[PDB]
Amino acid sequence: GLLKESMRIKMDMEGTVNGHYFKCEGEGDGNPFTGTQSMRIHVTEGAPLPFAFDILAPCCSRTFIHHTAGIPDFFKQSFPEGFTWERTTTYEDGGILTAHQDTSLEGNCLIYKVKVLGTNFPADGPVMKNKSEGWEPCTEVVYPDNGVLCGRNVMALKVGDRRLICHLYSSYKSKKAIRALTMPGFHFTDIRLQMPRKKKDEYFELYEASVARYSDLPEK
Amino acid sequence: GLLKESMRIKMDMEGTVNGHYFKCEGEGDGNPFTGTQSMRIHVTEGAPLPFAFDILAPCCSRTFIHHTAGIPDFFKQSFPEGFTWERTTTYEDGGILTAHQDTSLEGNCLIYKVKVLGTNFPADGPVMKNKSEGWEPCTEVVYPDNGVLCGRNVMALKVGDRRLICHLYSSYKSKKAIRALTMPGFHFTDIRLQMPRKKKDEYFELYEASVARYSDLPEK
Repeated sequence: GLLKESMRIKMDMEGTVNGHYFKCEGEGDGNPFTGTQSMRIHVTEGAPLPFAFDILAPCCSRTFIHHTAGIPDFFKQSFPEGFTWERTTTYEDGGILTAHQDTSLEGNCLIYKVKVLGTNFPADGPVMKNKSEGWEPCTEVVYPDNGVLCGRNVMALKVGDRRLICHLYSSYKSKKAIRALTMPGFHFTDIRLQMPRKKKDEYFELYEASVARYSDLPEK
Repeated sequence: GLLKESMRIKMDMEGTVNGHYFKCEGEGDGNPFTGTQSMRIHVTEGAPLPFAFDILAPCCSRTFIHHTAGIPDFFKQSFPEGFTWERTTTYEDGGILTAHQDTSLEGNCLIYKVKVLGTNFPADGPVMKNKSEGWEPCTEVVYPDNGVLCGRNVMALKVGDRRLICHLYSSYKSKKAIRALTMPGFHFTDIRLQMPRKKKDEYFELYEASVARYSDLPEK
């Protein structure tokens, strides 16, 4: 009963991408049980961003996943203690984006602290030339490994009619004692991450919906 | 028109995995419109296989995909000329499996010719020790690129309670004229590949169901 149908989100992000330093602050809200959320991000240092904020959008919220079919919820179970995650995203045109994140809960507010390091994005690519148009929907593969939740994802950055593919390797670690938590089995998480509004490469708005589920295909 | 509700399948596979040569013959049948199929495979040379046949199972059929939501069917459009596919699968414990396949149609029978080269599989791993228990269901990301259909997939080989992740990079190329074909947009393909029976590392039976679809998540 620690989580409410309306939760606040506060986020602080610090990072360097291809040598450009930046800091971001985010305020957001969402319904963790229907799995929907939104966030407003202001780049407070390093604006205007000289690269596509799309690559930072997936670093900006796992408590807001609608879990179906009785799949245990690693993230909601982790409270009040909270959790962390770490991720590396490899872009097929060379870029690498790694991030570490800490998620805590105070009252009605989820608190996110994010560190980001991105390297080797091609200077002529859509990320550094800031020519991307958001992400396709995606489906993460999620599975346990000795109390750590592992994630594997294929995402597609929209560049006109073309798609730049990247590969996400994630680990989610609970701060709760492993014995007080029931790990899920192998499953999938549909995610649709959208950026409805952006301004001056400094203000961004994100919306996300997520659903944890099993395969829709029947087992013969 | 050219495809029937019941199609037969003949498959010839030749390959070398970690230096072990093998030859396989397969006979199968399925419904291409409901997207279901089964196949009996006999290793006619190199039996018993000293490695898990699971890694060869995805090389053994894209005509049998149920396409929903009006998604154009690249593979069914490609006939009578047929199509090819190329794939490399990288396993997270080092193994690499490359394959090339030719799909043609004669009367009511689909004819597959498969070439396989696998390298760098760890001698102590579940593949070479033949300790795997089939595949989890998966969801391929499928998208167009100048008349070629590109696929990216994350698959999970079951080894007891642990999962060995591999990454599939696929290209599907039609033998039909580029102008004579309607390319699909970005979409997903759910696949469940199962091995109901196996015998002496020499006889294998596969069942597969496939569905092409869009994300179930509404776009806000």
